Amino acid sequence: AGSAGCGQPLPPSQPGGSSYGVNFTLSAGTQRFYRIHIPSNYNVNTPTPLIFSFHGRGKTAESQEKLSQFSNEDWNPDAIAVYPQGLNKEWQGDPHSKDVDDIAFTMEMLDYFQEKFCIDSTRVYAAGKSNGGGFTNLLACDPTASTRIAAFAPVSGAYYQDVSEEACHPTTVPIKCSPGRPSIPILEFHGTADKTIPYGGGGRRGECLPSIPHFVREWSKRLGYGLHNTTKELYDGNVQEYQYGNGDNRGIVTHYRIGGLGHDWPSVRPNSDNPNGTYLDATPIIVKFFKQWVLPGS
Ligand SMILES: *[C@@H]1O[C@H](CO)[C@@H](O)[C@H](O)[C@H]1NC(C)=O
Ligand SMILES: *[C@@H]1O[C@H](CO)[C@@H](O)[C@H](O)[C@H]1NC(C)=O
Repeated sequence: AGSAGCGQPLPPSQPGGSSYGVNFTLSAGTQRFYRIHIPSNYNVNTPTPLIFSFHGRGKTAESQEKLSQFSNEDWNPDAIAVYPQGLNKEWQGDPHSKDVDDIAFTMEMLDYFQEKFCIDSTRVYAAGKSNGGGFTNLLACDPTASTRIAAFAPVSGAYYQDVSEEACHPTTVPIKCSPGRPSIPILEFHGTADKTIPYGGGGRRGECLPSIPHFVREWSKRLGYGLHNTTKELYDGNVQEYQYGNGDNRGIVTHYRIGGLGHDWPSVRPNSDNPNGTYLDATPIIVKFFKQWVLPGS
């Protein structure tokens, strides 16, 4: 479904250029910032997909664009890419983020993009690294945002639960989540050697992180009746791909476990996270995943 902005010309200092930085003031008055990349094939009459990519704690929109490579037209030819900036270089959900409504920021950003661009409102996506992956999950866990965003790709996400380290049991801790629709697509990447946001979860900064299998299981549990899974060994079995599904919706929840990888956006080439490279590039996999899943009618 093409948005109201269809037919409108691009903002006049923006068509396939370097990303552009924009100040944007929310209804209630906080001035926020994002960088936006317009695909070189953008047409003002063609409903266009949109990807939000949320940076890690202490990082920036600009650094996240370099890391996540969603402005790379070889990997993402079709979608607008938006890199929002977190206040204090962090996002809602972090133990340090207080009374910052980043969900409202995201929702008002989306409303803006629908107004000014030809957005396909059935193909709006969210991805993020770490704090930004946690925030991606919060979007999926929000009754409203989960009905407006088609699919979600947290990378090494930090799914902080408000439970003390002493009481933290990472394989069973409740994960606070209220999706507004069934069949939410989730793609999660995580390194087994992550020391920052551990694969096995546990106490962190006064709060509690779930184990990543626990996270994955809790999402898949929602697919409910007909639930099945497969495992595949990839890259000579250094990577495991787990897919959950039901009545022929195979992989609606997918997890890549990357053996030996740290707290890193997966890339074959060096990136700002990881100087060595790993077995695979997450971003093409994420783009393909987004393409698999649209927001269903109603
Ligand atoms: C955004 O706002 C700040 C002041 O709040 C200003 O310093 C900055 O240059 C502005 N940037 C753009 C792209 O408008
Ligand atoms: C990169 O490779 C070196 C060995 O050359 C290793 O010591 C280091 O832990 C690696 N770093 C990461 C982030 O994987």
